[PDB]
Amino acid sequence: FPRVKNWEVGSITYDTLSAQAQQDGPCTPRRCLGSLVFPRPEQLLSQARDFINQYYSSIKRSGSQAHEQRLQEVEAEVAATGTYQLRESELVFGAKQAWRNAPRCVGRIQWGKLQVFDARDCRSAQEMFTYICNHIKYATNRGNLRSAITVFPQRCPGRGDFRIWNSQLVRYAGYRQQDGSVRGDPANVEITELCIQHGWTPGNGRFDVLPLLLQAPDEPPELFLLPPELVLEVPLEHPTLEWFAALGLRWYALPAVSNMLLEIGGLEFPAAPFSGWYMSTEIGTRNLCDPHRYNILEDVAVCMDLDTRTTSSLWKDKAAVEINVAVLHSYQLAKVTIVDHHAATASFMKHLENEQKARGGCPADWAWIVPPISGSLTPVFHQEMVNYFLSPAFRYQPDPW
Amino acid sequence: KFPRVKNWEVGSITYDTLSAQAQQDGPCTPRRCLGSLVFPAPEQLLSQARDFINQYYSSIKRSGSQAHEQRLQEVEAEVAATGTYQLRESELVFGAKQAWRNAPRCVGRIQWGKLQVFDARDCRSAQEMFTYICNHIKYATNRGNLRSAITVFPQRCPGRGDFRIWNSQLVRYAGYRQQDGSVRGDPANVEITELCIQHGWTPGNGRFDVLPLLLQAPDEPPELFLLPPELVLEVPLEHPTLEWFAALGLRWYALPAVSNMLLEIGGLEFPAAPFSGWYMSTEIGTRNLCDPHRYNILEDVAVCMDLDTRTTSSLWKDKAAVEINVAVLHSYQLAKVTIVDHHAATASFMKHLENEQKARGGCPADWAWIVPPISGSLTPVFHQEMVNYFLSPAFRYQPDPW
Ligand code: HEM
Ligand code: HEM
Ligand SMILES: Cc1cc(N)nc(CCc2cc(CCCN(C)C)c(F)c(F)c2F)c1
Ligand SMILES: Cc1cc(N)nc(CCc2cc(CCCN(C)C)c(F)c(F)c2F)c1
Ligand SMILES: C[C@H](O)[C@H](O)[C@H]1CNc2nc(N)[nH]c(=O)c2N1
Ligand SMILES: C[C@H](O)[C@H](O)[C@H]1CNc2nc(N)[nH]c(=O)c2N1
Ligand SMILES: [Cl-]
Ligand SMILES: [Cl-]
Ligand SMILES: [Gd]
Ligand SMILES: [Gd]
Ligand SMILES: [Zn+2]
Repeated sequence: FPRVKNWEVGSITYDTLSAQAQQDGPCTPRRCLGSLVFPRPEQLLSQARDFINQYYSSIKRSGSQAHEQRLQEVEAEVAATGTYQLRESELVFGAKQAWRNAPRCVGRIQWGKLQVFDARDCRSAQEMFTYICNHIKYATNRGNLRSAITVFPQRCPGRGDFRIWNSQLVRYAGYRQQDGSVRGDPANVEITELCIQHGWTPGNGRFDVLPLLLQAPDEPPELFLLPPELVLEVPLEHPTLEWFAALGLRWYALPAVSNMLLEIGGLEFPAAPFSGWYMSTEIGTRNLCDPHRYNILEDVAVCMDLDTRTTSSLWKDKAAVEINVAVLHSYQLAKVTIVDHHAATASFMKHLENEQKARGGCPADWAWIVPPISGSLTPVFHQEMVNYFLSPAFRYQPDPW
Repeated sequence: KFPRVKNWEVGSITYDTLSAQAQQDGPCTPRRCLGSLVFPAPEQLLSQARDFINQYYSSIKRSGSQAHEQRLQEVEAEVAATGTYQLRESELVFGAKQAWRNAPRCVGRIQWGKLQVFDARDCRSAQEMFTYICNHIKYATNRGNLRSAITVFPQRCPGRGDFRIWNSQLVRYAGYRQQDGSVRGDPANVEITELCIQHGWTPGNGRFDVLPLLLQAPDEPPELFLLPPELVLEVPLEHPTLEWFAALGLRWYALPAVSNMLLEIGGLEFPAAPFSGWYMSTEIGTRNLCDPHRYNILEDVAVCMDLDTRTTSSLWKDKAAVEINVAVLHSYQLAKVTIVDHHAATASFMKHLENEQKARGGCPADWAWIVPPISGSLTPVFHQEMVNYFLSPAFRYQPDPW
């Protein structure tokens, strides 16, 4: 049982929940690989059994009546069919657990408040689009964002999978050049040239919302144009830097991850988009200032008349703070839900305290919980953390092409 | 099967083959990663010794030579006759540099080859220890043009207690427990402050009172030594445009000299071997001054800046911290005392990683310690996957001698 210390307060806890760690991680006694982004059949019944036990534990209902009853049914279902179906309440329970188990998510204080749309009877990419359109409408909610997941049919042998080829439901185009440089978002150059390959008339803008490439089983993807009124965006302005608006920056309201695989009780859902609301550093620090993303830092510094000729002026740090200010200001003025990294980390510390008493610990990935600016100014920096894998879970998966 | 490592800013991919040589074991398992935790027999002495001797003879292009096997035999024979062995002077220099080179938590390692090694393994007493330490401070400080150095005191050996420096650094500010339970001065130094008083030091009552040294010779109580004031170079903190900042009365010292770590070379242990370089500005401006459990000045500065401190979304904390770090950089430059900002230091560390990939096939690095505590993703090391592991020679933590 690893001892874990908080260095701001001096308090000590023990992560006994780590003792239940499932699939192995990438680290060994000889070397730590914790900073890497991607870590390098009656088994279905062992995973389903454990998940069923998880479910009845939470509702205080282990070891009586409906517990064993549900245990025999999954056995019989897998015996007769090779797989099984989750009850709607279990699907709801599994989706919230997978979020609760996500070591890289700093917003898990919200994990109990999640709206689950059950799309396991979807039949075509046409239907997907209507589902995705329903999700976006619900989650966006005129700017009062609501956490939501839409769960499409599970993987089954013999047939292809449902897949959303985009990494997010809302992404901006990345247009290559005669000279290699990119207009738009460099992170989406690949899917941009895919969408263009499947017939999408490209734009000429820095912030063109890409179409969706949606894949029903055993069929090639189909392009769908997202209804422009369904995509809520926020023009970025600064509260006092009048010229900031003239930079023409914008970002969208809804962060909806559409390329991760949801795994519950041994079942796999390769199409299960989930959405919450943004922490402001995600937009203002990573999306806008990463060198391989929009890389706007020096343009803002020039406008601020900062001395970009010496690193020790801290011009980078100054421009970054004002970009993050512009993001928070713009989203608040638009009445679109957003949370700053100070508020989010303080709530995560509360979440850790809750999870200590509820489960004996919390899987947390320090490198991803600590925000990309002002790290040691937040309480999570001074909190030791233990990282490990539990099921239900959101897993990474290969791109479908 | 060597770890593949990606840089996400550029797209580069390398393989850390050096990691396959990790001489000891860390805290992680395939079950769980503990990377974020702060604190993670003749035959076995011989095999450590043999490995270090192999390293040294490789470095001087004498691998497998007459002199190489001769040294191996000399060490085998001394361990059999005495239980231990003595390093040659050139082996100690090589081993101290390698220990720095191998330190996973040091972002300053582009400098590792430029290290001045003072051999004090002949030191006899705590009074001689104090004289060696004073000369280290004088050489390293160099009137503000700082020079990296280490002074190596006698090794742990059978029959005798250890040399120990009780202070965690050679220069440290007292922390006076008080009665709100509050601390005046540096809260990190409350324990050592109380030990100094208990050992005859007449305390002060300021926030920046330089501590005396508590020096321990083999099998003796520690002995208290005051640092000659003209050896301790300090920098008053001012801000280039916020003129009220000087009235805070803040100061920091020029020389970061870690004095409580253990230096291990070929199985030999040097419990006393203080080493010093020069500061990265975030160490002072962000950690020492802004940590809630250190001087904790952030809110006071933000109030003086007229920032709105009743809402987090004003980013008042971020804005005050940036100006504190500016103050440190400006003040050390004004004083002509070496200091490196977090952008230049992380840029130089990336070149070190590239140098090391060609030289050794990798580089042990602790991502959480390498990425600066402010502006993390604005520096190139944020975007660089790293592999953490333990090579020897090495600097190691050791328990406090009390
Ligand atoms: C509601 C407010 C939420 C906030 C403030 C939030 C915040 C964050 C942040 C900042 C990250 C870091 C990822 C990055 O840097 O790109 C993250 C990761 C993650 N979040 Fe959340 N999130 C929220 C909702 C959700 C929901 C509703 C789910 C799932 C049901 C979820 C699942 C995840 C997962 C799986 C990751 C890991 C991403 C990856 O490894 O690629 N989050 N979250
Ligand atoms: C010359 C310029 C140097 C710079 C800019 C530098 C920078 C740093 C920084 C920023 C840290 C993080 C520690 C903290 O946050 O408190 C560190 C750690 C460390 N440095 Fe360096 N350093 C330098 C010289 C040296 C030298 C000369 C040595 C040894 C000969 C050394 C060995 C170490 C070790 C062992 C650690 C780990 C300390 C610990 O974990 O307690 N450094 N360094
Ligand atoms: C629901 C949600 C709310 C929120 N507030 N934030 C996120 C963040 C997810 C995310 C994860 C990653 C990691 C890799 C991505 N996949 C394609 C490999 C990103 F890079 C990224 F930009 C990104 F937004 C999700
Ligand atoms: C030569 C050198 C140059 C430089 N630029 N920086 C350092 C910083 C070392 C350091 C390490 C730690 C880790 C904890 C171990 N200690 C408690 C025994 C500190 F806490 C600390 F304050 C501290 F300065 C050293
Ligand atoms: C190389 C490094 O692991 C990589 O840049 C990680 C670091 N921490 C992160 N943390 C978050 N939240 N998101 C990220 O994309 C990353 N990237
Ligand atoms: C708990 C956490 O590991 C701790 O605060 C670490 C994180 N990274 C650090 N990095 C550096 N350079 N110095 C530190 O003291 C720490 N502290
Ligand atoms: Cl994003
Ligand atoms: Cl320090
Ligand atoms: Gd102007
Ligand atoms: Gd002024
Ligand atoms: Zn690890």
